[PDB]
Amino acid sequence: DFEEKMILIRRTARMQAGGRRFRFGALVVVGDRQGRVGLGFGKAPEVPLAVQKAGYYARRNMVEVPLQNGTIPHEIEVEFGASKIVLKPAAPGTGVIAGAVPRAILELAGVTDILTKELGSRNPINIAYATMEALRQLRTKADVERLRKG
RNA sequence: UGGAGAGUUUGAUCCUGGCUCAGGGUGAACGCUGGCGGCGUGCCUAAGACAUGCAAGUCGUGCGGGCCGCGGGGUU
Ligand SMILES: [K+]
Ligand SMILES: [K+]
Ligand SMILES: [Mg+2]
Ligand SMILES: [Mg+2]
Ligand SMILES: [Mg+2]
Ligand SMILES: [Mg+2]
Ligand SMILES: [Mg+2]
Ligand SMILES: [Mg+2]
Ligand SMILES: [Mg+2]
Ligand SMILES: [Mg+2]
Ligand SMILES: [Mg+2]
Ligand SMILES: [Mg+2]
Ligand SMILES: [Mg+2]
Ligand SMILES: [Mg+2]
Ligand SMILES: [Mg+2]
Ligand SMILES: [Mg+2]
Ligand SMILES: [Mg+2]
Ligand SMILES: [Mg+2]
Ligand SMILES: [Mg+2]
Ligand SMILES: [Mg+2]
Ligand SMILES: [Mg+2]
Ligand SMILES: [Mg+2]
Repeated sequence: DFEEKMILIRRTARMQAGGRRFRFGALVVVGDRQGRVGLGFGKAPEVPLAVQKAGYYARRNMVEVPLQNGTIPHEIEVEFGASKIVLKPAAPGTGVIAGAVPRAILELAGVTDILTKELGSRNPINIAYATMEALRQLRTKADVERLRKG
């Protein structure tokens, strides 16, 4: 019912009297490939707990994507921190052309053909957040004419 | 009908930032190896120096001759 894929898993370290102590963080995307996505970043002393916590947080933070024949309705451009994401719709038969993070996020959203570009900072966390905000700032023609009813 | 990034400054982080890699290309060369054919291509350097052969001539339907040879005439 819900597909789950991890973006990256890292081990951070805090200093304490005696040495360094490690804590694992993990990004996880969840999607039904029908138009709903979810991104989560979980931290835990061990890797499996971090993955499970990231899955929970991802399922808690969902985004409804307005797919239009497997692609996006309009080109977007989002700056999250120093990381820029550029999305652009593509005709079918093109495929998803993106970095690892945006490819995973868009594939779990149900996108089949899209053109992307990462600019500025290539940080996977910030790129993921920028892609999520990009999918969140998507508007359909129905939404546009709904905002201009008056 | 068109756009993917990654490694690397830190104990860990974010940023700035350079370096490097994955791609495509060549009138290429070098190493190891090397079976066939078709089509292309082959002094990028000394516009340095060149043996040798060929590469620009052709018209007797423009004209008069030389040399070699033959035939027929004027003459017993
Ligand atoms: K901003
Ligand atoms: K690192
Ligand atoms: Mg929406
Ligand atoms: Mg900025
Ligand atoms: Mg940069
Ligand atoms: Mg177009
Ligand atoms: Mg068109
Ligand atoms: Mg860099
Ligand atoms: Mg320093
Ligand atoms: Mg170090
Ligand atoms: Mg420090
Ligand atoms: Mg190359
Ligand atoms: Mg190459
Ligand atoms: Mg040989
Ligand atoms: Mg050879
Ligand atoms: Mg040949
Ligand atoms: Mg030849
Ligand atoms: Mg030359
Ligand atoms: Mg050249
Ligand atoms: Mg004439
Ligand atoms: Mg003569
Ligand atoms: Mg005679």
